[PDB]
Amino acid sequence: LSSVRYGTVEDLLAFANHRPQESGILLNMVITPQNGRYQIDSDVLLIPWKLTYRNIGSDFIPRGAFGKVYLAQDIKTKKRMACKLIPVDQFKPSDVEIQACFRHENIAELYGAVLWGETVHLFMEAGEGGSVLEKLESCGPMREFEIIWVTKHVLKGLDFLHSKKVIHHDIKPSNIVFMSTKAVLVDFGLSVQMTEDVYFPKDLRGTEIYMSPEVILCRGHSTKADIYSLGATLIHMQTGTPPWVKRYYLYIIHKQAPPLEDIADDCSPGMRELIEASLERNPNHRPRAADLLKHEALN
Ligand SMILES: Nc1ncc(-c2cnc3ccccc3c2)cc1-c1n[nH]c(=S)o1
Repeated sequence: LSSVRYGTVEDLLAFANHRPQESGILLNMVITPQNGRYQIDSDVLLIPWKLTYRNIGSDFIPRGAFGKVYLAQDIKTKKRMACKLIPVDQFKPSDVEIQACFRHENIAELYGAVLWGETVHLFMEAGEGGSVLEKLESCGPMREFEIIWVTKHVLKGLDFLHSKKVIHHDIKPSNIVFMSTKAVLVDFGLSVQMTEDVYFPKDLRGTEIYMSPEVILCRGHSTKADIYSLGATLIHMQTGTPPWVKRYYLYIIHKQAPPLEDIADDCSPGMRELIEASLERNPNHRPRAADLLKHEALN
């Protein structure tokens, strides 16, 4: 590939596994190339993100160390997309694989991938309302209704991913971004598709605070790992502060689990039953995303 052209998922995945010019594969017709190119200020305009609860704007949102998300607008279709910049050295096929193959209303759609210089630009669905972490940080504890609303979206994302035998591996407030009508799941960098009933990891993956005990133990886990992470995300959404942090992490988590003490006194018995169910230590006794959607607290 020497130019930016429209292609299939198979073309995108082949490019991902594979001189000042730009090359790449566009999956959605929303991204407009002109003469096998996609240049800034000529084809796409990089607009700032709106920090709703801060009355200011931001050119980009920092995502770890080897990631920054910009807000791009296709000058032709006027379509707003998020633009994630991942350097070639730190670029993994997992960053495109799940989003290219599996499309769902509650998974941020990958529109295209463009390599320019030493960085890979991933154009995808822009959560213009921001991340669940941004709301919590700028406002504090969320209201029970907003919690129920967001969770019903995430659970519909996870039920789909787990039906495809996929473990996200990083469900946290930071990876739940939202729009006016819905919330989408982001960051598939640590994602993995299960080949068997149990997944055996080679290294510890995820964010310590939201990690399940079975993940920290490294003996074996499944899609149930995401359910615990959602429970940990829920206690952060409910209290406004992440679990463990207030009381006190790998040693503390492997011994004490779940952090049921971190659940606020204000919490409703319905939501508390949902949070406690999702945080169940035994993965076998922990509910599926499909099961939790049927819970009284959500419906
Ligand atoms: N598609 C996206 N849409 C939105 C965001 C985002 C995150 N935080 C914000 C905070 C404050 C304001 C806006 C925000 C927007 C991140 C992405 C994204 N995709 N892949 C990864 S990793 O990040």
